[PDB]
Amino acid sequence: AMKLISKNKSLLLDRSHVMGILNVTPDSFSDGGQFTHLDAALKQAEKMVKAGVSFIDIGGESTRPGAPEVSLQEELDRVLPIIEAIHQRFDTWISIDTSKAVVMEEAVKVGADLINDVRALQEPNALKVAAEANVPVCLMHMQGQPRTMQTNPSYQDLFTDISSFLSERIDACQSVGIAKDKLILDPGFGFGKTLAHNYQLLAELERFHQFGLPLLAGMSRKSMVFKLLDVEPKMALSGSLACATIAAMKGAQIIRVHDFEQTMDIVKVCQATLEQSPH
Amino acid sequence: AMKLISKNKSLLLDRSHVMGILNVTPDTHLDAALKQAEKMVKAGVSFIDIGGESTRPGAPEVSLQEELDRVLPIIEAIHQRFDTWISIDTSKAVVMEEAVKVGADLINDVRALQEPNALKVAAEANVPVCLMHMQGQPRTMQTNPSYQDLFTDISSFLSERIDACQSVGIAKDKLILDPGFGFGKTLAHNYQLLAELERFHQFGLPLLAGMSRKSMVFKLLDVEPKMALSGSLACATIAAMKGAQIIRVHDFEQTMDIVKVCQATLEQSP
Repeated sequence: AMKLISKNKSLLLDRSHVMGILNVTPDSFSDGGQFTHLDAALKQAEKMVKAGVSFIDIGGESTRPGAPEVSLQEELDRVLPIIEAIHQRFDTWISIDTSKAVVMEEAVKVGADLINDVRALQEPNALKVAAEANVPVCLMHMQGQPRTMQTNPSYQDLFTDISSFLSERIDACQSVGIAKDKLILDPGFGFGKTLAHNYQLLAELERFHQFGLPLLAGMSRKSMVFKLLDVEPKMALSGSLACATIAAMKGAQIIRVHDFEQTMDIVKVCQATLEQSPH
Repeated sequence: AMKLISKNKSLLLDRSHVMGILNVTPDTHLDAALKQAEKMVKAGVSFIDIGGESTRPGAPEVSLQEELDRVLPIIEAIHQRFDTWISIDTSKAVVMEEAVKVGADLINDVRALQEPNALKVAAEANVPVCLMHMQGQPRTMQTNPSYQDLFTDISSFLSERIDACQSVGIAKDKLILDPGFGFGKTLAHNYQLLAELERFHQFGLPLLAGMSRKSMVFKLLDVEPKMALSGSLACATIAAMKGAQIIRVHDFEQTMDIVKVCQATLEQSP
């Protein structure tokens, strides 16, 4: 089984690890960095640590659609104090969820261990900053148009576009000194895909181990769950747990979720099943 | 994909169907049980399983009259209001007979019709029957003592039961196989059974998987059975991905969501 290394920290990926989403959007009575904002984040982080979460994914994207805008400084004011406080208190890995080179750079400086980038280090300066940061990076593939199977166009060709993407990104990473063992692959559930396409990606998720990188599956509360079930994203827990269970049975090494206490239970069930499975 | 027939009723087992466990023991009032049954119907549950004596190990032993008084009123009230299949969870021939008379559509028998008069009553009832295999002693693999031989005992049991059923006029297409999660198995044995559950389709019967809130979940997680929802949903998901046609559960609303997700994933497996 692969070992993931971030400077002095190491994680053996011999099982599915849970990454808990800690969004640090303040409530409507708080500002980033204020006492109540940091307290609320730290209490959530402590619950994640107690539950056995392996990564805390800190993201400064606004989840408040009624807030008009968020300045870069405000985003830094919301992520940097929380990262600093967690880093000083817990050994748990911290992920910074960003595509912005400036946020990557500043976040690693105060203790982030991993960069989770839905733009796969393609923003200006992001590749250079990730190389200097010397931490692992999750690269997400954001497919453009769907591409059907020639032999049965009811289904997708899941591999042509990501193969080209990955070979180019691994080459780019190598060119700035980021070795392939620092990379994690997120195949990119969501982002405009149909329900069929998303569930085909899940159905075939184990085939993505062929690229030789650990897999991150992020399905939690996404439209592939709540539109299938015709519910609001807040009613989507059970469906999200089923997606997490199927991904864990297919060996996804990192499962990125909102509902981390419940997901810790399902990866334990999956690991017990895998331990009693033949080969 | 098989078709299950109970007299006038029919179900096509081309996907995972949910059977909801209806609580009618003090382990409660009649209108609460009917309201729970109505919630099951609205959620899309295919079978309502009614039992007046629990089959959990260590459960109280219930008199015959008490078992009848627990199940007959709720079966009648559901049958009057809904077309949903009712299962009677019993090993007693007298309960089987009286339950079908007031509306039960399926017999779920942990003792696989081995109790006195059960086989003849099931035949006269002319309804499908879930037969559970209850292995009394583990059997390890002859070449690997760390793992179980999952098939020798159930194969011998099923051939005997299928032949006994045929002798009283119960055809194979009436039979459902429950491989018997729980019932004193170790954690390893229970999870190997789950890990290999798709191998049990070889016997040509629809499978019933019932793992909900059992010790294989709450003792694995080291939690109280009341905290076993998420783990039970994972078990249900694994069983549904392995094609179990009937999944028997307490948390029926959540399990309908997981079987929908499983069905969508199975539909996209090219």
